[PDB]
Amino acid sequence: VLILERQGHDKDLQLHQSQLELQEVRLSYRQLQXXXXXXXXXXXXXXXX
Amino acid sequence: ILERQGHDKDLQLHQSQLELQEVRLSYRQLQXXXXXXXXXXXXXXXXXX
Repeated sequence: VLILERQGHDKDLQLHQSQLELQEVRLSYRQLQXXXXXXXXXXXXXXXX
Repeated sequence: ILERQGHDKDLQLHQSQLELQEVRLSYRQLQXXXXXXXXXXXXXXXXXX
């Protein structure tokens, strides 16, 4: 169980790294969606024109 | 109880890995969509003109 607990803490570090990668990738896509929203604003202006 | 803690955290790890693969493929779709959005933004500026 000592070996299992040490592997469990290592896998908890894996949970930390995986959730950090997921949240950072989600923030990058939110910024890309913001860029897409800017593009949509441009498209809206184009539609008005 | 600690072995059950390790197993439940492993359950969270496998659920997160399934989400990593499926949502990663959708993220590659979003990458392509972001590229398309950038090109479409350029085309939207040209179309607004």
